[PDB]
Amino acid sequence: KKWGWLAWVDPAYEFIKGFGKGAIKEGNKDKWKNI
Repeated sequence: KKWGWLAWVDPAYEFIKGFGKGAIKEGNKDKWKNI
C-alpha cells in the first residue's frame, strides 16, 4: 500500500481540485458573512 508512488501518479490533478472552484472560495468567503 505504498502511497508515495500514488502521489507521483497525478499530484497536479488533485491539487487543482483541492481549491480554486468552490472549496477555498466557499471557505474564505464563509467568513465574510460571519453567519
